[PDB]
This record gives sequence, C-alpha cells and structure tokens, in this order.
Amino acid sequence: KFNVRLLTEIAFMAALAFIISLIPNTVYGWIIVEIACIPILLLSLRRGLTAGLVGGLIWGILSMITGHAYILSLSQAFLEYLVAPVSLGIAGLFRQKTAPLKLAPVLLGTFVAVLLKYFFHFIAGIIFWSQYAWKGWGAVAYSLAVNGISGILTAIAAFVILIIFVKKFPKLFIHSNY
Ligand SMILES: CCCCCCCCCO[C@@H]1O[C@H](CO)[C@@H](O)[C@H](O)[C@H]1O
Ligand SMILES: CCCCCCCCCO[C@@H]1O[C@H](CO)[C@@H](O)[C@H](O)[C@H]1O
Ligand SMILES: CCCCCCCCCO[C@@H]1O[C@H](CO)[C@@H](O)[C@H](O)[C@H]1O
Ligand SMILES: Cc1ncc(Cc2csc(C=O)c2C)c(N)n1
Repeated sequence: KFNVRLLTEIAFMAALAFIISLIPNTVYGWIIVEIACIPILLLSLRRGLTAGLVGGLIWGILSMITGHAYILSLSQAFLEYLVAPVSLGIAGLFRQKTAPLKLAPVLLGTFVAVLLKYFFHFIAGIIFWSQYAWKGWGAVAYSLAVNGISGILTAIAAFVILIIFVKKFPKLFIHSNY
C-alpha cells in the first residue's frame, strides 16, 4: 500500500547511494566529493526524517558488508558508517508537503545534513585518523581541513544536482498519494 511504496523507495535510494559510492570520488587523499549522499538527501527531503534515517542506515550497512568501507575499529565504523550516513536524515525536517516547491528549504536541508555528516567525519578524523596528519599540522586542524573541505565539496555537488531537480522535476520532492 502506502507502506509498500514507502519501503520500496527507502530501499531503492539506499541501493542507489551505494551504487553511486562505487564511482571514484577522491580529490586529494581523504578529501572527497561524496555524491553518494544525494539519493539519501532526496529521500529524506521527499519522505521526511524517519525514512531518511533508515535509508542512511541501510546505505551504511551496505558499505560495510560489501567491503567498501574503510574500517579502523568498531567504534570508528559505528561513527563513520552508521551514525554519519544516518545523520543525513536530518534533511527530512525541511520536507515540503505542499506545492509550489520552494528552493530555499531544499538547500537549507541539504546544507544542514551534509554539515552534520561531515561534522561526525571531522570528529572521527581527530580520533582515528591523526597518524595521517600532514607534516606540521595538528590533528584538529588536519581533520578540519580534510573534512571541512570534503563537506563543502559534497554540498556543492549535492546543490548542483538538487538545484537541477528542483527546476526540472520539482514533484520528486513532494510525495503524492495517487
Ligand atoms: C549489518 C548491521 C551492522 C553490522 C555491520 C556488519 C559489517 C561488518 C564487516 O566487518 C568488516 O568486513 C570486511 C570484509 O567484509 C573486513 O575486511 C573487515 O576486517 C571487517 O571489519
Ligand atoms: C553496531 C555495529 C557497528 C558496525 C559494526 C562494526 C564491525 C566491524 C569491526 O571491525 C573490526 O573492529 C576491530 C576493532 O574493534 C578492529 O581491530 C578491526 O581491524 C576491524 O576489522
Ligand atoms: C608547518 C608547515 C606545514 C604547513 C604550514 C601551514 C599549515 C600548518 C597548519 O597550521 C595550523 O594553524 C593553527 C594556528 O595557526 C594551529 O592551531 C593548527 O594546529 C596548525 O596546524
Ligand atoms: C582525516 C580523515 N581521514 C579519513 C576519514 C574517514 C572518512 C572521511 S569521509 C568518509 C565518508 O565515509 C570517511 C570514512 C576521516 N573522517 N578523517
């Protein structure tokens, strides 16, 4: 019914995030453009918070069980491959249920959710990845740069794609019965 439709959409966007995560996205070392965020963001914005959290969760789990996650420790895996991708669901708080679709909430929702995801990577960068800190850099400054810049680039890409979607396919962002 409504729920079968909702569950299928969650599953498809999680599998799509995963499939897109296979596209090489490295800019320089762990500075990356995470375009794989976008189907979770779209899902969160169309179907709301809970749907998005769960899509994030399923994507994280696929990353791990398929071997495509970089795992250093249990707690680090939990932080970066469960919490971080789930955290994209916060975009669901900016869902629009009624037309016309406004651009500003799409962009606010995306910004806040990518920010929150890369805030957890930033925290992880400090805790788990400091042995890789560039010559002359403190851990915090190194994680801030790497994850600050990845966050920004990820949001740029998420904005380019979702802006195109808002202008050419606005109904993607408004769930409709019927
Ligand atoms: C499924 C819900 C949450 C549980 C997540 C389970 C995924 C655990 C996967 O572990 C990792 O798998 C890699 C190869 O599979 C190994 O190379 C790696 O050493 C190991 O750490
Ligand atoms: C609720 C589950 C959260 C995700 C599950 C994570 C399981 C992956 C655990 O990987 C292993 O953890 C050890 C540290 O404890 C590392 O020494 C080891 O290298 C690593 O391979
Ligand atoms: C030192 C040679 C390596 C490159 C030199 C320029 C980049 C060095 C990073 O500077 C950063 O500036 C902050 C205060 O200035 C510190 O809090 C931070 O820990 C530090 O890492
Ligand atoms: C310095 C630093 N290097 C690597 C990672 C790990 C990482 C960055 S983005 C991302 C998306 O999955 C992961 C696993 C980190 N947090 N900080």
